[PDB]
Amino acid sequence: MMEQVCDVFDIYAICACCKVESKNEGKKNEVFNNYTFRGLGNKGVLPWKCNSLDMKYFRAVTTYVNESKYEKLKYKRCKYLNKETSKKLQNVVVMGRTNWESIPKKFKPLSNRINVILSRTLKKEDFDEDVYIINKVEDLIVLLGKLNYYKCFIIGGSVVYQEFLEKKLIKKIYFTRINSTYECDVFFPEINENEYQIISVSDVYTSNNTTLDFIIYKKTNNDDEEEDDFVYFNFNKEKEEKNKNSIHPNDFQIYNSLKYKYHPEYQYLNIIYDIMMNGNKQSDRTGVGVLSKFGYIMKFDLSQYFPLLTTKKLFLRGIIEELLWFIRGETNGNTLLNKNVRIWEANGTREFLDNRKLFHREVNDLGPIYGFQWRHFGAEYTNMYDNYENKGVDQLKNIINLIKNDPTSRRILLCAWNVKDLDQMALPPCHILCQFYVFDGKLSCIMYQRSCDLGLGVPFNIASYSIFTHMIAQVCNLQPAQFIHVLGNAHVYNNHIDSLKIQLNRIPYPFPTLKLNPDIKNIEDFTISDFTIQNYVHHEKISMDMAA
Amino acid sequence: MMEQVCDVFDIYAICACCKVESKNEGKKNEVFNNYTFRGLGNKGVLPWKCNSLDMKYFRAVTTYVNESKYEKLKYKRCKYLNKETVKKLQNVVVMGRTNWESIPKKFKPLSNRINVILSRTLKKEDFDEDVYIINKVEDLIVLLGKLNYYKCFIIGGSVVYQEFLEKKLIKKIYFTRINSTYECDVFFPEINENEYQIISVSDVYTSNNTTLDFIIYKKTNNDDEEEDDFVYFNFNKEKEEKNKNSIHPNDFQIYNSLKYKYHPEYQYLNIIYDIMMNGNKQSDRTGVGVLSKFGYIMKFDLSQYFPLLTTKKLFLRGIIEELLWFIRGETNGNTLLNKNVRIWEANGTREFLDNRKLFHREVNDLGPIYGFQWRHFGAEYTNMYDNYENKGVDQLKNIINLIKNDPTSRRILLCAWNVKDLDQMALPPCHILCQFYVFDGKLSCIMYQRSCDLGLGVPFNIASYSIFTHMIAQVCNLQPAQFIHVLGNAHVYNNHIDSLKIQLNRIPYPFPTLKLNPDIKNIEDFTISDFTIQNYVHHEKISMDMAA
Ligand SMILES: NC(=O)C1=CN([C@@H]2O[C@H](COP(=O)(O)OP(=O)(O)OC[C@H]3O[C@@H](n4cnc5c(N)ncnc54)[C@H](OP(=O)(O)O)[C@@H]3O)[C@@H](O)[C@H]2O)C=CC1
Ligand SMILES: NC(=O)C1=CN([C@@H]2O[C@H](COP(=O)(O)OP(=O)(O)OC[C@H]3O[C@@H](n4cnc5c(N)ncnc54)[C@H](OP(=O)(O)O)[C@@H]3O)[C@@H](O)[C@H]2O)C=CC1
Ligand SMILES: COc1cc(Cc2cnc(N)nc2N)cc(OC)c1OC
Ligand SMILES: COc1cc(Cc2cnc(N)nc2N)cc(OC)c1OC
Ligand SMILES: O=c1ccn([C@H]2C[C@H](O)[C@@H](COP(=O)(O)O)O2)c(=O)[nH]1
Ligand SMILES: O=c1ccn([C@H]2C[C@H](O)[C@@H](COP(=O)(O)O)O2)c(=O)[nH]1
Repeated sequence: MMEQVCDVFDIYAICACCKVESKNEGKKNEVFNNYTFRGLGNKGVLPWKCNSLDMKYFRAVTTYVNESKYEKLKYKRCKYLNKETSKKLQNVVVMGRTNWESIPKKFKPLSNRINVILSRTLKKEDFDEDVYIINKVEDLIVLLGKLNYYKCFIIGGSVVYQEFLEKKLIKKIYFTRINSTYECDVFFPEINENEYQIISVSDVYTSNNTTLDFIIYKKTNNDDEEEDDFVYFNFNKEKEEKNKNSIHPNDFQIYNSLKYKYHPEYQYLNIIYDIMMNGNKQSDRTGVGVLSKFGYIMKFDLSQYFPLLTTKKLFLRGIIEELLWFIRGETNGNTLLNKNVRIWEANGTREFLDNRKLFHREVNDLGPIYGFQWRHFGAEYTNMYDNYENKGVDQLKNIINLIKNDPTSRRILLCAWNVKDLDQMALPPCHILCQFYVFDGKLSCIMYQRSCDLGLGVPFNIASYSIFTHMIAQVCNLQPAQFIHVLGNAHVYNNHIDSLKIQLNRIPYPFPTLKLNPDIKNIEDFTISDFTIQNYVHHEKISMDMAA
Repeated sequence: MMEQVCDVFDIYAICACCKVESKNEGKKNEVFNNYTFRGLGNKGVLPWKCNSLDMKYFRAVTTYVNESKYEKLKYKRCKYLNKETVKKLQNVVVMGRTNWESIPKKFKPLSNRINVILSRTLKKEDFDEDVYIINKVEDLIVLLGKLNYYKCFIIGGSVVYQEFLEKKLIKKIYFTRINSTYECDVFFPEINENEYQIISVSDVYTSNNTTLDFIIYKKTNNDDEEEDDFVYFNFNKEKEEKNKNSIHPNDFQIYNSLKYKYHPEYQYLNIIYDIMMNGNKQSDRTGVGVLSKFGYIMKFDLSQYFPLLTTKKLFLRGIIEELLWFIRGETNGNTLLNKNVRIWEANGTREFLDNRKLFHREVNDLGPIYGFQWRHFGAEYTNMYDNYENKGVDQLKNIINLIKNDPTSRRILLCAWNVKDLDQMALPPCHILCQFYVFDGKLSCIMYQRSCDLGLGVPFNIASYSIFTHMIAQVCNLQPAQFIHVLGNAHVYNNHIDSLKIQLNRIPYPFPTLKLNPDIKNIEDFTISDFTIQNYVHHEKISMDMAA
């Protein structure tokens, strides 16, 4: 409706923001929000000196025009200033003198753009380079009114942002989240949850030893016969989504208001959306009640990020201890309970072993599960205390030796589904197999999962099998490529829906990175201390069962 | 500069065509083309009588209008026709008199459509109904230049379709391929490969005991600041696909010209494309050589069709014989060789077994492969001839019991990959496992394939596990729903590229159906003659190695 100057003159802002090096007062119990990324500068330069990929983005966003689109904009513009009217078409960039003087010399003036400097102290006079000056903010709307520009971009710094934001002159913010912590003296202003709303989250990337992503904030309110062919080919599609009334999508205003959902966490989130909306109502094993669907695939680029969900808090100590426990060959539930890892406690009780008909199994003797099948597949299992040295097939050695000696084998599979020993296990494995693939000094891993609890379980599963990939890759002197997660029976407990709905409306943060201690070169030689998650920025912990 | 009458007045053709009961004298092996589908009428009615879904398509297309797109169409019609001006908007349908009389009284005149009838024999006075009688094709274009209408549909019959193409007054043909054979007396005119081309192929469907799909012929030749965010987001891609120049897109002229590739065969065809364009070049030692990628999922709706590739010829006797062999628990190659099925011949050789270090293994004794594992997993393998009675886990009987008695179990897997036995097998299994899923008395099957020969092996693999799905579904008194194919290591052999390029440019035919003998109530009691593929319409056989 009507039109503010921001809409009319197509004036956007572009920035790139750090986390700040505060003296945290014995509180690794840290809360994170949109204001977490503000850091703009330090001693008159960027706090990270150079981020090569952001520098690529910033250029491509400021140096892009479509001539085609210009016609419409020249109308709506000229008709409003009430004055109705070869080089090339170009974008404007607006910068504070301080920012101008903090840009290196080689970049000045910014190629194929219309460089403008807001300054009161200096004037066209003082600048030995091809520019325009101005000494107030109203003076820019004027320079815009006259010139041949496709879009105008506010490229900082803080002072210039704060005032342009105050008088709501900016239509969108193209905002780079640099997901590391540096020293900062200057800061981006507290963006107003009311006035501006994220509408788009890019992919996550690694550049110069840090992950980063690109989001878009939007200002608040208040062939054609080939398109018909689409409608005809969609003629048999059911009228509305099956559990529409049942889940009520109008609740996910934010999830649905996003245009571009290119953050990899959306791979998980969209499966949760898909199941809630089109999932089959099933009720048994307990009468507990699930929405279920069959056969999904998620791919994470471990070279660019560690995919630890950011739409809730996750803890990995337990997940890692469990991984190290499989690797040692162990089936002894006590080892994990002494480290207060209680993943397997429920499946070791006398009651649970008795329902599972294992009347002759010691409590917490989980039987021939992951660890035993990894290092001794085929061996007759006895009890958790037996050393099975040299008995059965050590698949874990075998697949590590296949990667090193025969990277191009298509038989690098690690299988926990021993059909002979299923009934002897406390619980047959949810995680059926990993298969590996080596290209050009790079390791990908497929994990097939028969049964996927999506609100409690798969989030941990992603992390486990991502960590395991790294461990394998390092041990075989390879770079990790993709973790590919194949979901079989994929289900949401009805108990989880209220919490997953809260979750779906949270905008993921840039993912963290995993640092393995590089000295560890045998799969058996990892210690809990060898693992570090770095720069994990996350929303509040969610109880998935909202019970009390 | 000419503007076409068919573009200006938006004149379209819609039809439904079956195969003709033509005298196929010594043609049991017969050649198939787009004219295989040409049957329109028999004795003044449709050769198939009712097809519910053809009817639902026809109604949707011939009624559907869009008001926004009228303002432009009126402007264009007025311009061409000299004019300028400016209740509920409709399409015109144009039938011949025989067609009109062929249509049941309960459908006439056609709802929410302007009905035009061509006739000399009959004048306006011989009708009671709300229709326009015209007596020549020129009187239509007169009437179209007077009326408000969205689009004009020629709905037959044969004489009407004929003259409208004689005069190139048809912009596109919406053609329903009814994949069944019927007595016909009236035929659609042979479409001229030069004047018209297929730009779109829909999903395949089952209705009234036939498969059918929808194809579109086209006449041949002679906030958008939110479309800007899309370009910003794709700022970091390559200038090419890895081996783009290596293969050349301009070779897939037909494949790339199609707009909507909604036929399920494209799931297979599109993976071939993705591997050819983005595949990694690898060597299986000694320089055998492949393009590989990792982790793809295809899904086929067995309730709607049987997915036997139609873009080359496939025989299924061998494949069914192999599967019966598996089910009996056999490991004996000779049983197949005596049935003239050579699938396992190469793998059963003295040279081949000796190369797998199986020096104590009789010729054509393939050892503990699928058959042995499905019925005896865990038993120590002796030889081909040992009846391994009540030994190992019979996981086939176990999964058939889970399905009929615990249908919501997430533990209904059938595993071939017995790690103990791998080195004793002629070949580790390519097909790792099947998982099943029951909902609302319908059965779906995932199978995970570690190594996938896209040109030669996969087409047969899709058939094998699609038939197995039907077999299990029947024996457990369920409907077949989905066969879901999870590709691990997906590779095209360099030998296969020339042939696949040919296959990629062939347009699929509607898939055939599969009928099982309904009497068989145990998985053990199936025989070759209990299996019949109805209506396999396919392109010429292709040899993938064009070698000599
Ligand atoms: N990562 C990022 O996105 C960005 C990083 N930066 C960081 O920003 C820092 C500098 O920013 P900051 O110190 O806030 O300064 P600014 O770049 O915002 O410039 C401030 C100066 O601009 C002039 N000015 C501001 N408002 C007006 C006005 N309304 N009319 C006229 N002149 C005006 C004045 O200069 P004068 O007194 O001469 O008139 C003022 O002192 C650098 O260290 C750099 O690292 C900079 C841009 C973006
Ligand atoms: N499967 C499908 O998509 C379709 C099926 N059909 C089937 O096709 C059959 C009918 O086909 P067909 O026999 O070719 O009949 P048509 O529907 O083509 O009717 C032909 C008759 O229409 C009139 N007519 C046609 N063109 C003209 C013209 N230019 N000027 C004046 N009158 C004209 C004449 O009727 P008159 O004798 O009164 O002068 C002519 O004999 C039926 O069996 C029907 O079931 C029909 C439509 C489509
Ligand atoms: C092109 O070089 C620079 C650009 C910027 C501004 C800037 C940089 N990145 C992003 N995303 N937005 C911005 N507004 C700031 C700079 O340092 C102060 C630069 O020099 C290193
Ligand atoms: C809606 O009823 C009928 C429609 C048609 C024409 C027709 C039907 N289907 C398609 N795909 N194209 C057509 N032109 C033909 C008919 O029978 C001769 C009908 O009566 C059942
Ligand atoms: O890592 C794990 C372990 C367990 N589960 C869940 C999936 C199912 O909800 C349940 C397995 O029970 P069955 O599928 O065997 O019935 O545990 C997971 O999602 N991830
Ligand atoms: O039903 C079958 C049998 C074999 N293969 C192919 C896949 C590989 O090209 C090859 C097996 O090679 P390895 O995976 O054993 O390395 O056989 C199939 O695609 N389908």
